[PDB]
Amino acid sequence: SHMEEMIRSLQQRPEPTPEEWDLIHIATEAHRSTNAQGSHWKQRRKFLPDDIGQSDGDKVDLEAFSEFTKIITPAITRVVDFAKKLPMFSELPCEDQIILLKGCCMEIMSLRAAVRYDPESDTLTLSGEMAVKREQLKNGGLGVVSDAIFELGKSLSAFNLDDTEVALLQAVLLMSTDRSGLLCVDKIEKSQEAYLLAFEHYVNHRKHNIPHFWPKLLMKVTDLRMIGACHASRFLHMKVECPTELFPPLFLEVFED
Ligand SMILES: CC(C)c1cc(Oc2c(Cl)cc(-n3nc(N)c(=O)[nH]c3=O)cc2Cl)n[nH]c1=O
Repeated sequence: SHMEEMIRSLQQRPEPTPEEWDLIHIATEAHRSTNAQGSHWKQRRKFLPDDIGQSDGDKVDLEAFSEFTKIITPAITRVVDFAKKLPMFSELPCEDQIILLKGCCMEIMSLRAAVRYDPESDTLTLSGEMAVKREQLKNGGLGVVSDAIFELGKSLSAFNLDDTEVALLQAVLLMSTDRSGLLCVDKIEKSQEAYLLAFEHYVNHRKHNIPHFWPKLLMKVTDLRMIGACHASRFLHMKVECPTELFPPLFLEVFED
């Protein structure tokens, strides 16, 4: 950290262009509208009871699993609905839309839960409705991914992210070419770079009193990708241990193969 304050004073921190403010407002309203309770979630959230996810070495609590899979079909649907509201997504072929959602769905869901972290109760709130402790989400299926989402939630309290920063982060996660099978690779790659640049410029506009904010927020993309990859491993475990009848059709569609 030699000459850090001057180097910081010397960086170019451009605001968003008129064309970038189009993406930002559209994305922000796509997020807000598909995060319905997002205004009033803290005021009217039901805590999942203390007996539900309580206490071999890695068996799933089916009562807790059942409570999560009851709400998950709307949760997945909120993500699909978010993607549909972005212009560069809806134009894509059907096979690409599927691949992009299969890749990012848990990444987005986890981000949304983590921004609803409450330091007071040590709880995440899921889909604006269901407040859960770490132990409950762990034993209900997620295992170590529970610990990872909570650790992300705690670390994002400092970042004071608004609806726009969350929205653009979701858009960056959605428009990744890291998945196999995509036809329209260039149109997606070009869309991501447009969101990334718009996002950096909005972060410049916000002026957080936090050193290296933008690099630090980019490290959270890696955290979310690790959540997504690790969840794929847990979903196999869930499919082995939990009865099939507890998996909704949309849940199976998004996370199999
Ligand atoms: C245990 C297992 C069945 C499981 C649980 C699980 O829990 C969550 C759920 Cl049901 C929903 C969200 N979520 N989704 C949104 N679209 C949203 O706006 N807000 C939000 O909180 C997040 C999480 Cl972590 N996710 N995947 C899983 O496989």
